[PDB]
Amino acid sequence: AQNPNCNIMIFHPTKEEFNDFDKYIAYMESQGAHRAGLAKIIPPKEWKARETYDNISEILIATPLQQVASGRAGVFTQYHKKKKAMTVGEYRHLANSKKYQTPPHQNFEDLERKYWKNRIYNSPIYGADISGSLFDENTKQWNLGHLGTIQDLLEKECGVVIEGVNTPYLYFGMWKTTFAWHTEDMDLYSINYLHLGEPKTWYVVPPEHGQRLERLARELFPGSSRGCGAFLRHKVALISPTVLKENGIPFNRITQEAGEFMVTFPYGYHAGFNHGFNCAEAINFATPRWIDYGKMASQCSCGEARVTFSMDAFVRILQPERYDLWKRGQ
Ligand SMILES: CS(=O)(=O)NCCNc1cc(C(=O)O)ccn1
Ligand SMILES: [Cl-]
Ligand code: NI
Ligand SMILES: [Zn+2]
Repeated sequence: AQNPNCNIMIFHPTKEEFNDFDKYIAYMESQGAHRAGLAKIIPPKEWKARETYDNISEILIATPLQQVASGRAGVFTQYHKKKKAMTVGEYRHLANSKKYQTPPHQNFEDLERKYWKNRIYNSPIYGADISGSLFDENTKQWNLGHLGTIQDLLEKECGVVIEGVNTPYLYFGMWKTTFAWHTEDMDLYSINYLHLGEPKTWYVVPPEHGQRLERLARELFPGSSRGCGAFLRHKVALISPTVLKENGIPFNRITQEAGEFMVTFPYGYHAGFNHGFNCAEAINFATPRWIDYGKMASQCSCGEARVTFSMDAFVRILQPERYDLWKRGQ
């Protein structure tokens, strides 16, 4: 068995290996990459996403989200308070202001310690989930706006056409902005490209151990767990690496830098934070191996988790017994 300890693997494809996206995902899995839940891909030196980032300041962040924490330093939830619209140029200036800028630090480990010590005492503002793309249309390799669609994958594997579209999203971050513990909708894959700026640190639980994280979360967030049997799908709960280690939860960590891709695999729980002003682009995708995960994925039906129009058909076709109850939740 490849990668039996479930370590995060790092890949360096050549320019020729970077041509066929599906083929390279399958290659990574043949080496055991999916057992970690997350892999890093460093593009060949000949590749570029676009020519420059000098002309992005007029993009609008229509609803910046202030991430307000409750709890204790290592076990907390966050809620999102909507703020007035601002451009990317205005957001970058805000991220770099004395109130929000990254503190002095010696290395990524020092900054990680500062994050877990001090995150709850501040409320950073995240420009998350903006529909759009920063890839140049002439970039033909690993262009997140030109991947095969999940709807076409389901049709190819199972035989019928479904409605729906999926397109990429942009995330403009600042110091301490946080993504909570979650798997993707319907336990899909995701791919994330860090276009510009300061790093993004990731934590991940191997898919084979995801239930261990779920059990700990129910113990640590007892009211939330009573309200919804899949409450991690609300994307609001944080648990620190120290607390995970105290409870014996298997996990790994890695820092992503500008110019690097991260792929999350089906049922790979992940969480993390931004080091400073940055911009990432992300999209969900599927492969033939995803189908059995989609068939078994848990659902939030309590009302909290977001309406995503494309998920309707995935539940309808893969989980017909659950569809009626799930639909009432939407
Ligand atoms: C911000 S959230 O906690 O309300 N929703 C999190 C949505 N999922 C994500 C977000 C990131 C990211 O921010 O880079 C990376 C991977 N998965
Ligand atoms: Cl700090
Ligand atoms: Ni995610
Ligand atoms: Zn729920």
